[PDB]
Amino acid sequence: AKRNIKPFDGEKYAIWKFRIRALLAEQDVLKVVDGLMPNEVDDSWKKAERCAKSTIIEYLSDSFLNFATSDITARQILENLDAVYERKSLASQLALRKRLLSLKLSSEMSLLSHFHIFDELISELLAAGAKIEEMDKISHLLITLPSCYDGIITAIETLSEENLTLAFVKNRLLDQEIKIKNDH
Amino acid sequence: AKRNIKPFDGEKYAIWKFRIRALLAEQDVLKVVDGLMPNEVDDSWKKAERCAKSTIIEYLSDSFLNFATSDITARQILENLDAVYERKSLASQLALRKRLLSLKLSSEMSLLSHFHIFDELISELLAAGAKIEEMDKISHLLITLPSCYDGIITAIETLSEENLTLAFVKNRLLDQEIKIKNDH
Amino acid sequence: AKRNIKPFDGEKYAIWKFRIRALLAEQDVLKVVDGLMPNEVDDSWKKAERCAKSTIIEYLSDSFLNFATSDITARQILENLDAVYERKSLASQLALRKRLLSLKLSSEMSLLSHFHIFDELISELLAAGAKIEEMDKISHLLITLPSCYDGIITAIETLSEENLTLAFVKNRLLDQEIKIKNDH
Amino acid sequence: AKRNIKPFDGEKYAIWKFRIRALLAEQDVLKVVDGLMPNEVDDSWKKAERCAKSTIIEYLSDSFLNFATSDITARQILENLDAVYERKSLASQLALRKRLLSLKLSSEMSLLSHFHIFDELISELLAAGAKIEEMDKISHLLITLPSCYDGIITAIETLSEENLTLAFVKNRLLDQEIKIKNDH
Amino acid sequence: AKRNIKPFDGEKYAIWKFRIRALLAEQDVLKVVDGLMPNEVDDSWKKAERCAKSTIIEYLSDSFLNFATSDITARQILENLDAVYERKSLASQLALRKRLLSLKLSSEMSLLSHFHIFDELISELLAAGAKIEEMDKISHLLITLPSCYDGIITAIETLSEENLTLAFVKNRLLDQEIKIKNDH
Amino acid sequence: AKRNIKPFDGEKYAIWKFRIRALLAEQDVLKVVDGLMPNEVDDSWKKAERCAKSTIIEYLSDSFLNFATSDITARQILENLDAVYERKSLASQLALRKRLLSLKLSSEMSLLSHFHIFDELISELLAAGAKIEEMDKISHLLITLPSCYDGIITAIETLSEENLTLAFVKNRLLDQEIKIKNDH
Amino acid sequence: AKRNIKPFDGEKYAIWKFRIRALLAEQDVLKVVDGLMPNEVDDSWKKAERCAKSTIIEYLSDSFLNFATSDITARQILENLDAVYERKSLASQLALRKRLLSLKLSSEMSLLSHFHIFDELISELLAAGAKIEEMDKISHLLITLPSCYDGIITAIETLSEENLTLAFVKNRLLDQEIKIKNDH
Amino acid sequence: AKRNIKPFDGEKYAIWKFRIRALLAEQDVLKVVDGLMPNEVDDSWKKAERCAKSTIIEYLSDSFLNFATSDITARQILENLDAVYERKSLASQLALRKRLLSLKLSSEMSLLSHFHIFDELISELLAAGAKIEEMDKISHLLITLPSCYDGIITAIETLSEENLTLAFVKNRLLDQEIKIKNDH
Amino acid sequence: AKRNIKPFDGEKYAIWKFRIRALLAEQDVLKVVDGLMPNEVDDSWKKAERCAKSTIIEYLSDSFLNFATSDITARQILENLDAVYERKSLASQLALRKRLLSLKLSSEMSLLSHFHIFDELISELLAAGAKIEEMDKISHLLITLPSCYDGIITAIETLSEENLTLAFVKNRLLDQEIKIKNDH
Repeated sequence: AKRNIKPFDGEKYAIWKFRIRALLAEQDVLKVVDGLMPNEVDDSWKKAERCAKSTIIEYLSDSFLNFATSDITARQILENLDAVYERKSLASQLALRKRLLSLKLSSEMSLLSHFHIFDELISELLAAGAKIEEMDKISHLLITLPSCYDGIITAIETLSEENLTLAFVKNRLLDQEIKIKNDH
Repeated sequence: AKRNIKPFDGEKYAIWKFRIRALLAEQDVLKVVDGLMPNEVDDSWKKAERCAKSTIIEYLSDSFLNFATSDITARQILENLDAVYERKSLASQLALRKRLLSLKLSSEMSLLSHFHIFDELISELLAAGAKIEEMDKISHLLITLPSCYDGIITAIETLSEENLTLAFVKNRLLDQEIKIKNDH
Repeated sequence: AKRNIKPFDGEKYAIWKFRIRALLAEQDVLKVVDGLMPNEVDDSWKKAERCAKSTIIEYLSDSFLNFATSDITARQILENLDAVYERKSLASQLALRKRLLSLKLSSEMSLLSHFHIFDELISELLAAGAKIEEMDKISHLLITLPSCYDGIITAIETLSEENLTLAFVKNRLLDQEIKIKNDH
Repeated sequence: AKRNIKPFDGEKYAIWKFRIRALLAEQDVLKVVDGLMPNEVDDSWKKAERCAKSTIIEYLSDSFLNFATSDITARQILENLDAVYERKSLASQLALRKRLLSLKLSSEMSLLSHFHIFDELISELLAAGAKIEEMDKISHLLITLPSCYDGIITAIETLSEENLTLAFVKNRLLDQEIKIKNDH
Repeated sequence: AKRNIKPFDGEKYAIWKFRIRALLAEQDVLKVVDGLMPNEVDDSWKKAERCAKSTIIEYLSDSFLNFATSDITARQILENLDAVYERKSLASQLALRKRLLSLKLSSEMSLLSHFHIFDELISELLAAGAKIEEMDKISHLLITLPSCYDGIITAIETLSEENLTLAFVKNRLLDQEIKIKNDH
Repeated sequence: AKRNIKPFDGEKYAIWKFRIRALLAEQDVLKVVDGLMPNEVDDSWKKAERCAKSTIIEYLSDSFLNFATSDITARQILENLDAVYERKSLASQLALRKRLLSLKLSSEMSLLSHFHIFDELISELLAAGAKIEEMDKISHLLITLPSCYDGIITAIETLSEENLTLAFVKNRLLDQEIKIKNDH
Repeated sequence: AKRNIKPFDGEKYAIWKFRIRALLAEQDVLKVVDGLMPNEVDDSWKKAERCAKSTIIEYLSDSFLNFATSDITARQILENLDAVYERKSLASQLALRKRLLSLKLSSEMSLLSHFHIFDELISELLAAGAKIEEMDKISHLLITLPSCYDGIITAIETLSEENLTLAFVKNRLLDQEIKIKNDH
Repeated sequence: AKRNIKPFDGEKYAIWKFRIRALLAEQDVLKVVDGLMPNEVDDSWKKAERCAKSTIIEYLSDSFLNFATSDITARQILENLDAVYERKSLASQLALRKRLLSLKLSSEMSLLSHFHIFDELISELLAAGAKIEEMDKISHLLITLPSCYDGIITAIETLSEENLTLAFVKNRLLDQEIKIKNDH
Repeated sequence: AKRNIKPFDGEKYAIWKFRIRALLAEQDVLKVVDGLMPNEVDDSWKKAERCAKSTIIEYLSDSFLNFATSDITARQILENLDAVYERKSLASQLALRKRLLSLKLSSEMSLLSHFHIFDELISELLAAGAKIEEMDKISHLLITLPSCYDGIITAIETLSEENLTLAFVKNRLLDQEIKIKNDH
């Protein structure tokens, strides 16, 4: 169907799963993976069962084709992929925290790009089962900033006391950014 | 309409066969390849045979169309392809096992390529008629790894208690590989 | 009576408040601070209030006597001190999260002192109302460990995340510490 | 009873007087100094008077008992001590203003001890009779700080007036100087 | 009551716990920690619990007050301190035994300091969960002394054993040190 | 009871006597020293006698115990100490006057210590039996000041001698002094 | 209550025992040590036993706290300390005698301190079960004197041995002392 | 009660005995030491004896406990101490008189210290079996002065020898000292 | 019949008298010397008088035979011998003990001679009336030994705690000094 779905090669599994779910819902097939099992099978509940399986097999890389083996239903294929990939794994959380602590701003990349990278990494870490509160997100973001971003954040903690949100600090940081570039 | 199935060109026959089988099952046609030959043949079987033959011919390379030039049903076409490119040879099995047990991971060559090599070898073993169980596959993969991974090998073989699978072990080895690369 | 209570010089307000409350409860005087103000006052209540206020003034450093110059009962003194200090500003919480995420094991310091520091860090972060799951504590404790702990970390990561408690992790880490000191 | 009150040595009269008053209130003796003279004096009143006199003499330095040599009540001793160390002398107020404005922080100096110096200057200046409010106090404290604090001082002076208290700004300066010594 | 108990700050937990238990026994409060939780909403029981908690907090250093910040029973605090400072780990016992077997003695350091070192090692080995009797204690001690003490170690070991105490051996060795001091 | 009273070592008898008298008054014992001996003695009077004698002996230096070795009451002990150390002597007070007329303020030493020296000198001169009026004290204070005070010394004498008290002139001298250091 | 008692650390057990006994008798507690065990125990006897045990534990050093680990009363602890430290043994008294023979008088130290030291030595020797006749004390005194006392020792040895008490020889030696110090 | 008494270390026994005697007099206990033994002894006598023994023991240094270890009343303890430390021997008196006859005034040392010196000299002479009245003390003082006092010594000798007192002659000598200091 | 009694020669008279009295009692004749003179003399009495006179004559030396030449009864002879030697001290025990304590082993002089000398010295000490116990004799013999015997000394005091006599310790010392003379 839609060719925008990159074949699943074991990376960014949540993105591939969301794309597959959206495409299945597009053809009125998503009900198979998350629905109610009828006590007896019907013709309507006979096509979507295998249509979803064929769709999943279509958008899978060659190595991962073993997840079906022509005997596992489409729901259970995704269930197995979930049990192997979207698992709350402590190793993934440690790796994500280690890489998060390594984020440093460089003059050769834009501030918005760094915001996007931070947001995606935070979302991935949240997917790893760990719980992060908004203030913890902000603190993780701030330690990445360089020394030039000193006065702005100090004013942030001193003045703001209740509007302390990731969106607000992002807005303040980006608004401050132009004053550095023209200053060099 | 599933264009992700690369037409067969004499290489990687198992994946092509699996994709073909999935597509055939999608269109309510695989029943004529797996099952029996009912004495009362009617339109339900004739149309299925015609659709299967058309799909096989379309998804085969022009040079490989010789396998279905004559009036041969899809079942015998698949039988011939199995007999020609999935030949059961015990000597081939022994040679494959000798080469697999001698496989080792080189420093300059990444874990993904080693995994692909192991996957193609195990696919050849299964094609050669050798019956290999998944824990045997896990053992074969772990014995061809350097000493730097010894710790995770011991941890997986002893501390892990759930039902081991190839993908899970591959994920853990990938995590160890990236951790080592950060270390080195 | 109890002479171990350091007079409040403006730091560790919770500790000083807890010690003062314990001392007042020892002489059965904490009832005035905590219990409701009786509609009719008697000699016992007046004596208890006088003794409580006297103890508060006695164990307060000279720079903070201003909190007691106003003719107010010990209840108002403690309430004012709570309003001034029993609150976590944005700066305090961000510094807490920074020092947690920037925590590292020094060479000379053993696991006992490091674990004590980590525990008090969590407690004072918990004192700010920041809910933290045991997984987050385990991850924070693992990231601050040096590179010589890699094997035990990898072993721990393979456990099921149903019995993973902080205490078991600390025990295994101390066991690894014994061997590391042996291997030096 | 309490031995925490250092004997009055001509310096920091306000703290000594406040602690003596608190101690007298502890033993229910402060009524002699503050309460009106009863028309009829009983055993209880004379006992309280002699106890107060003994307590004040005990916590007074030897050279300062010339005030008490005349057989007069402790109330008059406190009154005369107030008259001779708490006087409305304008020249003193001007000189202390001049020294307070010239209170630039030194590098080899701790902000807690700087706060103590400022607090003692303010207390003795109020003893000199010049009334200073909390706004004037915070302005005086902020003008003493070096230029490295300019960001937080600007931020806090942009804050609303109602929540501006000396303790609050002291906490903010402590929090920011934590970063200052961190950032070196 | 008893002042001799040094507040606990993470060193020699056994002595502190023993003295704390003795102090609780003085006030007849050991029933709270040692009883089979005879909870019968008794006011005497509540008073004993409060007194035990107050005494435990009293002789705890400010760093470790987090162990009793929560509203947990005195037995709860004691068992927490036990679990964190007396860990039944076999590797620690083995390392301690290896150190003991290679203790020996210095060339200038006097018998009292060696006795303190041996006592500390034995105490922490008992805290480690190793069952050791006084005969084993003496045997371990006697095998660390130089050749100048052979005459006394042989003499004491040929003794009829039965009722002999470690302190008696210490007294004999102190007398032997006094005697040998006059010559060397 | 009160341990602030320096043991009497033959120097500065008056303040030591005052402290002893105050301590006796606190325990309701001074009635022995000053109150008339009752015609009939009772247990309470004897207890007060013994307590006074013991207190006086306690707060005396060892060299001076001879004054109480004789079986005499506390009143007799104090009378003997008075007759020996506060005796009214002519040559003594002439020497005291000569020293006062030779008293000059040193540059390093501030008016507070100068005022204390003058006060104690005048007090012991009065004890010597030389009647001195307030204006005489004022003249002595004015004539013992350096040349930098000339403006204030000439100014103060112009005032009418009807309300010129020592406190007023001392306060004015301090107010002038704070200007004097300012011009240095 | 009395904090002058040095905690017992293995030196001079007799003073520690005497001080502990005196303190126990002071609080009306020594009856549990010397008085017979009552057939029935009341709350008073239990409280006295606990107080005695706690007091003994308080004045015991950390190294010797092992003497009271077991559930034993004050009597058992005291008798164990006696059996280990005041046992009447040959080695105990032999060292005492050897030091006594080495108690030579020093030039700077007068015979009062010498006699006191010798008296303490004899007392502790008697505590060691070495019954010493008064003449033996006298002889041990004389052998410790320098050549300047030859005349007096020759005089004393000629004296008849029926009423020769140590006090008489002490007085004669003191007279000889004063005569010698005259002749210098 | 009285805690200024330095524990007896073997020196200045007169002061220690006097202070102990005064303290016993405070508690109505001195009647045991000085009063005769009643034919029948009641509970009050037993309490007084016990308190006297306890007070004497507790103000004794550790080295001197042997003087009270035996079952001897406080009277026996004091008698033994007096015998061992104040012996009524003629040779002591003769040596003391020679020194006392040669006690001149050093120029650098004032009359107060010399009077003190003569005081303990005459006190120790009185301790021994010497009978000296006030007149011999006066004569000894007058022969122990330098040539500058010749006028006052001649004048004081001319006065009638019935109203002369030590205080009077000391006062005149002090006045003469005051006069002489002005002349040198 | 008892020829074990040394004839009296003017020394050790008390021993001779005691042995004579014991012998006379053994012969049922002591009633003559001790019992009262009967009013009428019987053949038994005169026979006893003759026997006692002859016995005493037998155990007198020739030089002292003059005491029995006169026609006097045995009672008169014994009374005269008492009047001449009943109370006289045998020798100066003081110098004897001083010699004993000053005894020291010399290298050339063999251990047998030292044992002999110590033996007779203890012999006069006992004979002159001084009471010495076995332990005291052992201590005296040990303290006069060099440092080369220390090992056997420790062995004796440790092992032989209940089996100690002069004979056994002397035997062990001889056994040890054999080897010691071998090791020189």
